[PDB]
Amino acid sequence: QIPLLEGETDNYDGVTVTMVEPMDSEVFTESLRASLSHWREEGKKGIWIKLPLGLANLVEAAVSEGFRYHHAEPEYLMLVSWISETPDTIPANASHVVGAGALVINKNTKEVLVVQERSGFFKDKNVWKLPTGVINEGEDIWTGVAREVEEETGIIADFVEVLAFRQSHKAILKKKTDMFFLCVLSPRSYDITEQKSEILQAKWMPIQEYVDQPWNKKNEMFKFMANICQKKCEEEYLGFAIVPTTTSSGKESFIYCNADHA
Amino acid sequence: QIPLLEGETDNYDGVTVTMVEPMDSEVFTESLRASLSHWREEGKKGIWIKLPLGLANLVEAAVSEGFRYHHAEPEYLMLVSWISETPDTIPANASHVVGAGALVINKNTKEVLVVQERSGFFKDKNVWKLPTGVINEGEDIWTGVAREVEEETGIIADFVEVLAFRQSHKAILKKKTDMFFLCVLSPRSYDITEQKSEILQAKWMPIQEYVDQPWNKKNEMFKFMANICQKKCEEEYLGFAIVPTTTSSGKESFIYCNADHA
Repeated sequence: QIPLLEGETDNYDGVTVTMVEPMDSEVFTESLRASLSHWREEGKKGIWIKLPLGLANLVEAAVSEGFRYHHAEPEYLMLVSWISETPDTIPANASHVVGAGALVINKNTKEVLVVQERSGFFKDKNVWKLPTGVINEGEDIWTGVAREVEEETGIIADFVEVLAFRQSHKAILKKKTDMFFLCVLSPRSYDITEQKSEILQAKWMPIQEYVDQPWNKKNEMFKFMANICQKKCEEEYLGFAIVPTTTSSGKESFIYCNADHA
Repeated sequence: QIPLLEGETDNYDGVTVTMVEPMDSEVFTESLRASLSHWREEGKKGIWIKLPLGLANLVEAAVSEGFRYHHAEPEYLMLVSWISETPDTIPANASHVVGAGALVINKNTKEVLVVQERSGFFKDKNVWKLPTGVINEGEDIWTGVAREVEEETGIIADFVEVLAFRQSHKAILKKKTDMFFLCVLSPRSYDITEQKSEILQAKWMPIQEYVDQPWNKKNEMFKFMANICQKKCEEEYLGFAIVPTTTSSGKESFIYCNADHA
């Protein structure tokens, strides 16, 4: 029978304890040690403790159990501890924009879905490209990429595998790096909804014709990427698939891996 | 023989044109159209044009060539256009913290390099973990992960391949997602520099012993990850390697892929 601190759980398996009533520090440390063992066995991750100024007598006890400072305001101090064996990343600032490209293949015709800007710089330059877009915060690569395809073409497509990825630095004035994943998706239909948005036009294009676009032969990187696409169309390329696994809290985590092995 | 606008090139194949002297708009658009074709063939990416208030007569001409607004101050407006066929990501905010874990294998002994906190929460809980750390802005996954290993243990290790990755949301209060790459690295020596930092202790550990840690058997995700590590120690797991390729500007871009195919 254990003295558990009352805490509010969040959607990310964190617990936030808001202290209110005075408490003796050694009663606090007994309760906190037992609460931490309980939370760890329930697979909690971030543990947050809000201590008002009037409860400054508890700050040392929290720090002794492994809490560090997170922030403070005149009336309270917020402490945090990472109690999961996964990486502790609390202090890190976001460094990357994450994007994905979609190889959508009609397996009957070996044609791939492509788009072309109706403006600005790339009209009317006849550049036909794989659908691409950025992954929003709280979104998976696998759902995010499918969303992009249907927002552009109306086609619903299921994520199959990641074929390749790469980092790049896009431009001066944004000190952040872009990460791009080339994904293969399987379409549920083939009928493109004409003019889904004003920005883009879409069609099916034979894989060889996608590869042979002069823009796509311009440098080694484009040719390399396009060649990975063609080899996948030829069923000669094994990428990384998703495998759902259960975390200590019961939630599902998708692992991208060589699914065959693993 | 072409009328090229004077621009300052940056380390990311962008060009920043700072307009100063008055210019007629149709002379500007002729010069800008030719400059853009030149820049595109030289593999430039972001094109920036700074137009002072006094040169407001050029704003329309720039917009007609595909520029969009970036920012403005009372005395000038900055416009931008993306002229590379790679994804245009200028407006996107950084959404991800990127981290990596290091599987460092002694191939003579099938032992892996592991670390344990000397504080706070995880002393003295006997959790032995693969070295991990975050990838800084402007850093590759492959160099970033190696840096972490030597900062922790003193061992210099060469990046070999990515075995798996996954996204997760770490905690409330940071609306950003963590991306984690499990990487295998090849050590250049085996002598650990005792107490490289105060935070961690490091040793070599047999792969079976790493896998059998009770914490590592706690849930399906940990077991799954640990099993990918063991299969790589058994030479039964093919991950993604790096292949350097040349971009249109002559710089090297590392593609993570199934290197065998591709």
